Amino acid sequence: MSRAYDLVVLGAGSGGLEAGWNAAVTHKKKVAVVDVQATHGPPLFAALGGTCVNVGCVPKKLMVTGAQYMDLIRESGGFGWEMDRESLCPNWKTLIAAKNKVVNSINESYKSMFADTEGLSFHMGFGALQDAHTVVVRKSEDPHSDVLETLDTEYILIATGSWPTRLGVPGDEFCITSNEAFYLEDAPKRMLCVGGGYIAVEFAGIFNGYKPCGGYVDLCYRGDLILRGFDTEVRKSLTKQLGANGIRVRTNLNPTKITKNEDGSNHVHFNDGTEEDYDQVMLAIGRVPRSQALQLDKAGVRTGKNGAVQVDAYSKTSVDNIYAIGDVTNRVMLTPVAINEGAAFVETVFGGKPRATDHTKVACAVFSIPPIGTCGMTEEEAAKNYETVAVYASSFTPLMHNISGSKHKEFMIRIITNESNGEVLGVHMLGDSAPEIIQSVGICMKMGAKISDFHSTIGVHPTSAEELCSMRTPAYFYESGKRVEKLS
Amino acid sequence: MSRAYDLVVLGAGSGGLEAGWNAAVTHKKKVAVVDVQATHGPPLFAALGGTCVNVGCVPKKLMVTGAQYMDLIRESGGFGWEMDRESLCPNWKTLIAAKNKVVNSINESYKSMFADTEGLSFHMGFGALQDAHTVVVRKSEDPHSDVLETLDTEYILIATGSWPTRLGVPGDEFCITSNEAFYLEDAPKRMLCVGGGYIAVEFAGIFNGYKPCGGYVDLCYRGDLILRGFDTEVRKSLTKQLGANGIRVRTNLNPTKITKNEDGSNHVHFNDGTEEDYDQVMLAIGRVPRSQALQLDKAGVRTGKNGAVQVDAYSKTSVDNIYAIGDVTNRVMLTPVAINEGAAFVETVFGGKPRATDHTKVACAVFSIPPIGTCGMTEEEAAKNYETVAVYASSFTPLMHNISGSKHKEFMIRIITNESNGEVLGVHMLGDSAPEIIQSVGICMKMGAKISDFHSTIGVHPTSAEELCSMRTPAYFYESGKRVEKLS
Ligand SMILES: Cc1cc2nc3c(=O)[nH]c(=O)nc-3n(C[C@H](O)[C@H](O)[C@H](O)COP(=O)(O)OP(=O)(O)OC[C@H]3O[C@@H](n4cnc5c(N)ncnc54)[C@H](O)[C@@H]3O)c2cc1C
Ligand SMILES: Cc1cc2nc3c(=O)[nH]c(=O)nc-3n(C[C@H](O)[C@H](O)[C@H](O)COP(=O)(O)OP(=O)(O)OC[C@H]3O[C@@H](n4cnc5c(N)ncnc54)[C@H](O)[C@@H]3O)c2cc1C
Ligand SMILES: NC(=O)C1=CN([C@@H]2O[C@H](COP(=O)(O)OP(=O)(O)OC[C@H]3O[C@@H](n4cnc5c(N)ncnc54)[C@H](OP(=O)(O)O)[C@@H]3O)[C@@H](O)[C@H]2O)C=CC1
Ligand SMILES: NC(=O)C1=CN([C@@H]2O[C@H](COP(=O)(O)OP(=O)(O)OC[C@H]3O[C@@H](n4cnc5c(N)ncnc54)[C@H](OP(=O)(O)O)[C@@H]3O)[C@@H](O)[C@H]2O)C=CC1
Ligand SMILES: CC(=O)OC[C@H]1O[C@@H](S)[C@H](OC(C)=O)[C@@H](OC(C)=O)[C@@H]1OC(C)=O
Ligand SMILES: CC(=O)OC[C@H]1O[C@@H](S)[C@H](OC(C)=O)[C@@H](OC(C)=O)[C@@H]1OC(C)=O
Ligand SMILES: [Au+]
Ligand SMILES: [Au+]
Ligand SMILES: [Cl-]
Ligand SMILES: [Cl-]
Repeated sequence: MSRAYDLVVLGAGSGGLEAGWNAAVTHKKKVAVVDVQATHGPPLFAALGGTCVNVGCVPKKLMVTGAQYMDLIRESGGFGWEMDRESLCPNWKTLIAAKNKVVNSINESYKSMFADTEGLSFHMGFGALQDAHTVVVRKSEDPHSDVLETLDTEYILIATGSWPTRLGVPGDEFCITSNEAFYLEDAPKRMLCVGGGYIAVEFAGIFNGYKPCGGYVDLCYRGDLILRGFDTEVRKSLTKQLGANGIRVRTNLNPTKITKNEDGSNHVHFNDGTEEDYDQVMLAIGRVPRSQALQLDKAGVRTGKNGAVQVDAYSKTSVDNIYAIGDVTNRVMLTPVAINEGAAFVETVFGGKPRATDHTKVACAVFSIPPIGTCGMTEEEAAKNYETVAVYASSFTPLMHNISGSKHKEFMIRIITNESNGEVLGVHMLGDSAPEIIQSVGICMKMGAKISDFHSTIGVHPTSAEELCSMRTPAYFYESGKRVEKLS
Repeated sequence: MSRAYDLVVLGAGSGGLEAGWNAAVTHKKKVAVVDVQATHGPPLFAALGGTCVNVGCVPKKLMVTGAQYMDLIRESGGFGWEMDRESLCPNWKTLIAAKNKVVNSINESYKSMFADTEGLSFHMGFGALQDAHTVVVRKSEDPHSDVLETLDTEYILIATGSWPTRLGVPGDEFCITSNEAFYLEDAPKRMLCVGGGYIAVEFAGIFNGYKPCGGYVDLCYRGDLILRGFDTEVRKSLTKQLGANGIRVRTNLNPTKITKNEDGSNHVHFNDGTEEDYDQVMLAIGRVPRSQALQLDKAGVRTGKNGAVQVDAYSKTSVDNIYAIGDVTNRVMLTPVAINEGAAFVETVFGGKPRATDHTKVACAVFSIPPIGTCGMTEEEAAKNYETVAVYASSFTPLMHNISGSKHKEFMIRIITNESNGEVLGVHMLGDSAPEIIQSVGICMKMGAKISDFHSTIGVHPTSAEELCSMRTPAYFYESGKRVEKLS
């Protein structure tokens, strides 16, 4: 035994890298980190850093911040900020230009992390399994390419994450995804986002901000309400608010056929049976784990829900030394989760003392033109398996939007409790500054929190978050199944 | 006894009104709410609403929001928002114009409250005490003027709040205050705010945003560091950042003589001995309780430190039926505190079950050009009477300012724990979205929270608040009163 490296991690993921680093620094165990490429890039999108660092949270938040200005610039007019708002649109190129330079820069600190750190080592290629202790490195995903390295390790961590799901439709390959969206030469005039998940709604916002003068953004979705799995009142108020911001939402609609045109712009055949014309078309269908190529089969690693890696709560797979974290497992697909998954794994096997990642009560956010922030349970799901549930609601129009002209920017809070307990089971927020608020909310919730905590804390009185403490009288109840304002 | 009015409240304060409204609605007791005037007013500044509804938190924040846009307009350019950069300045008039129409509107919904609510009654004039059950109403503060109404009550509540503290100096009456600041006909070019308190810093920001082209805002302060009583590191970083935003701060400097000029502009004599010219000069020296005029002497209400009303923990005074809340008591000068104070008082006497306002660990905020949010103890005060105390720090440049060209806008978090306990005793924050964050933080600290509770909560990962859960290693220790790193 006594193998070449202690850990081979497939993928320099938000969690991959977190795992690798900690093992090599806090434990000195030699780590080899495999990944596809040096810096973020259009040929093969996800690089050293993660589907989050390179083509996710970083460039996303940047672009959403850029798109936010559009509203903000119009808004300041009411604040006596007079300027020529005559048909003023943004320059897409200068944004990506300055985006690339910031991401590129991040990949530069990463390279220079490996140079500085010992135990750690970056290996560029496409990693695959040979068996229990051998990781092969090839120059193509194609398993008949050149063998580049062959790494002999104690433990294997799989953090290859997730990938855009296409839809089985003629013309599919004319559609761009979250990946390609980022590196578009030019801003789309006629824009069609396709889907109802995070990426759909968030990107809907961006292109809407960065539409060239006169452009539009339609949003289509298979079902009747966007963002399945959110406070069904938050979902509605956002769909309305996207409207008021210029994004034409479209429920119970799906394309079936796509064909390219004379000037290159894309033509679309819909469910209702219409034909429309769009420069671009993006698909936010979802994300399948990236495990097709890994040959888990040849090492006996459990592959189920379209390739999701079977793991236990300590991230251990069907073999006792190979592990997987983040999107490839397909439980909770977020950056700070895989980060936690990676640190848990580090402490579990190298840290001596085990620890399991707590998936219950994780606060997350949606970065749409008005941002959403939830933590915990929906009404639907709390009344599902809880006996008596109270629902508190409160929706107010921030004092600044009377002047700004955006009287449609209703900020919204929803709290879901256990009537038997007082226990806060879910909190849902829509409006500006929500993703910040919710983060501390989830500190209270994973701590175990009761509404009799929430309201009995003195406020910070010119803010939005202070309205959490103003909720005593419930809006209505859910009695073992059905809404009611019950008695006896 | 069967006295006419159950409760007379002197002053429709944020707390006064709250207490008034509560008694009348939840307990149906007849309440009469005396106050000076109808809507927010440039002759007698406060009104039906409170010193923060009328000449505080509302008009303040609107203006701060307005001033904020200056940065945001410059910043957007780096996001491809090309415009007429050409030294365009704000229009002060259209701001106050929209400000009044928004405040003025709030008082219109207040008059309509009184018309609609039963037991409640607004009485206009300057209130005073005759004895323990008799409130007199005069048309002037002058106790020699006309007797307007004489009100017979079971209970009296003093909620007259606070007033600008002037400085005993020649030229004093040439200065404007927080009150007069709001109604200035025109935007000041040559601006001097005086002092280093909440008001000073926040208003420094506003005029700095709302300076005409070429204008400058100087800040002077008696001592050597602004904002006595905040995390001594936060204070520094803010004093720096104000510099970067264009406000020339000045320490150990104090005016001595002010004289009015030929063109109207005001001339100033300083401590260092210089002479400088300013269009305006604001004094943020503080706020003494407004109890001089009340005639407590007659009714036997205890009057001590600058007239502040002596009260017990249940807000009760020297007499068994006269109460005082808010800024007049001088315990904790905030809107949501007096609200809580009033709310508790209502329960204390009319609500049957007494209850005391919890002054320990109240989160508050400062609405400066970068906003501050703190809750709990300073660095110095924990090491004062706590055995062994840890300090965690973290200062990061939010990912967006790499593009916005505001590389000076450092976000800051400081957590202060009880090393023995692990208990979070104080959290301090500087940066955009701070005040929103801090609010829920304070829900954690009246709940009792540990740094273990903090970091072990999963994050919301593109945000600023999530860096609360990124703090495991202390920066340095305070062992029984000294900056230290270990025990031996
Ligand atoms: C557009 C977008 C925006 C997002 N925004 C947010 C957000 O704001 N907040 C948030 O919390 N989450 C966000 N996420 C989710 C987040 O990106 C993921 O949940 C998280 O990054 C998963 O990380 P991971 O540890 O599984 O590995 P990943 O971060 O997904 O990285 C996987 C790595 O493995 C590499 N790899 C793939 N195949 C191989 C192989 N053949 N051999 C070697 N290496 C390989 C890839 O190149 C990549 O570098 C976003 C996702 C997307 C797509
Ligand atoms: C510029 C400024 C900005 C502020 N911003 C904030 C903020 O952002 N957030 C925050 O939490 N706090 C803020 N405050 C503090 C806040 O104003 C107070 O803490 C709070 O409003 C005090 O309320 P109160 O209950 O004591 O009564 P007040 O709100 O002070 O109301 C007192 C009322 O009594 C009336 N009155 C006075 N004398 C008499 C008498 N002769 N007879 C009858 N009536 C009388 C007055 O007209 C007034 O309407 C700010 C204060 C100022 C000055
Ligand atoms: N925290 C953050 O800010 C972000 C996190 N992420 C993470 O990455 C993941 C990326 O997945 P994402 O692409 O956003 O989508 P999701 O996984 O959120 O869901 C897919 C959406 O598209 C709809 N859909 C699915 N299949 C089809 C189809 N064949 N035809 C039409 N519509 C279909 C689904 O409808 P239905 O309800 O019927 O299934 C659903 O509403 C997210 O789930 C999240 O975990 C991504 C972006 C931002
Ligand atoms: N929550 C919010 O957003 C706001 C809350 N408020 C509340 O209302 C109160 C208003 O008081 P504020 O005016 O802001 O200031 P403060 O009452 O907080 O303190 C006064 C400041 O001015 C300095 N000072 C005092 N006297 C003199 C003098 N004679 N000459 C020169 N300098 C002097 C003091 O220095 P030193 O430190 O040496 O004593 C101190 O820095 C605050 O205490 C706060 O509770 C006010 C505004 C906003
Ligand atoms: C009449 C009306 O619609 O309310 C508008 C605002 O009035 C002021 S008193 C407060 O402003 C702020 C920013 O705190 C807040 O009031 C409360 C309810 O405390 C309301 O805003 C908010 C946070 O709801
Ligand atoms: C070394 C550096 O300063 O930047 C690294 C950034 O990497 C990305 S992964 C994160 O971005 C964001 C905005 O969440 C955040 O990472 C962490 C530390 O969680 C850092 O951003 C920042 C400063 O917050
Ligand atoms: Au991220
Ligand atoms: Au207020
Ligand atoms: Cl990341
Ligand atoms: Cl208020």
